[PDB]
Amino acid sequence: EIPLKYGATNEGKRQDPAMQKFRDNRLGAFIHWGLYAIPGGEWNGKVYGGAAEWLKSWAKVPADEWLKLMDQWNPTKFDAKKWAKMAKEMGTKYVKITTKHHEGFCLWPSKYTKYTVANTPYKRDILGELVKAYNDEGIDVHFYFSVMDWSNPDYRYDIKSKEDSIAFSRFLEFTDNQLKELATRYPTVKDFWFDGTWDASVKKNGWWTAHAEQMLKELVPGVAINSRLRADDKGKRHFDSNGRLMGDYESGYERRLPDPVKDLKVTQWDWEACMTIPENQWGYHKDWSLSYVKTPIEVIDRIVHAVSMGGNMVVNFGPQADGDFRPEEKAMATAIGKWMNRYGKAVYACDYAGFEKQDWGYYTRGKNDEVYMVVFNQPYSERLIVKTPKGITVEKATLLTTGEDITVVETTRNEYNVSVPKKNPGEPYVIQLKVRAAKLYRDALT
Repeated sequence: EIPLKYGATNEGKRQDPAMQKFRDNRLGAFIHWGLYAIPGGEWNGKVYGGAAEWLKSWAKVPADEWLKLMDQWNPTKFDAKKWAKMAKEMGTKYVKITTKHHEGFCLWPSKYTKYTVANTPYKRDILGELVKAYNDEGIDVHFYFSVMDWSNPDYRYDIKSKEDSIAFSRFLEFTDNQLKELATRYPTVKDFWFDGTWDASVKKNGWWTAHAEQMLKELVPGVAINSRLRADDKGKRHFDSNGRLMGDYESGYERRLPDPVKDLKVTQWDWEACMTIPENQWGYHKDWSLSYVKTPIEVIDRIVHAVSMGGNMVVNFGPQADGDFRPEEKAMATAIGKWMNRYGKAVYACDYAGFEKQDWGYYTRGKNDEVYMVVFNQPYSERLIVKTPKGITVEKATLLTTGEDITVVETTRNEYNVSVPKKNPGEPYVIQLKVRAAKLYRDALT
């Protein structure tokens, strides 16, 4: 194997209580809010179909001009308590907030740049208001942080010269300053989710990624750090040159998920997927007619899919420039909330069950060996096939919502037909088993 100084630090999954909490939470919301919310995908009369938070790029807007949006940053309708209540009602156990996106505008009053909420008409420390309000609802807060920073001229996409190295070294010190400031100002932070770390400049500075992970872990006891931050000595990202996962959890499943039959490898490590409601919009885009918009059942399927393979899922929201959420997101949060209130026993604190995937939907496993069948696709046969691992029997099935007994018929050794409920639940539903020992598009840049 390749000798490395800045490759993986963790052997298996972390099993300290902070990581157990990170994992058990399972369902999170992503909040993308920044200057991009103001134009909302439109510049000088032209609507661009690309992701709204990348509008500076699509519309070729110079840094000085883009950041002049600060003069219009005045989210009059913002209420952090209302944001927190929305998340609580959705059943989210944590929220990941954009502290600073690629544009470089900070949602907290950083001492290290003038491009912050302090220098807008609104003035208020948005991030601090959100941290307090979410925590008051018993919701953990995670910080999204973009290393790539379009507002700082010391940023480099690659290191091609001595000057480049000089400028980028200053940039990395600036980045450390902001990160230390976040960690110490808001010590209840549970996770740093890095983004914009794919450029050759960061790949050439794997040492710094390892340094940033350690620096934050020393400042915030038990903090989690995503794989997206990390590059090894050789510039290899997420997993090092010896195939070992860097950081605390894998973070490359973006608007896609691992295959339930072919990608069981993912059960070996902690991981967190993220997703958008439209095809590819993270920040506020004013026109959702431009791409397909997922229904609530489509989103719920993806949430359960992640949990069934041992991962977390984070559903994105892109708040309006005024500080409210658009009606489509309010509808989505309420719909997810309703379902989670009924069926969340099968999601929270659940994990991969070790059973062969069946067509009716997903298995999940509780902390105390409860096995849950989450049914998305109702069989005309009126029979849900369950093939158990060797040495496992099914002793009972119970409908989660009503507690009613569900008929279980052995069809052959290790195989059963679980009956569908006598009355069709009319939505994706859960059967709890008692088991026993026998005897045009753009790909996500991540």
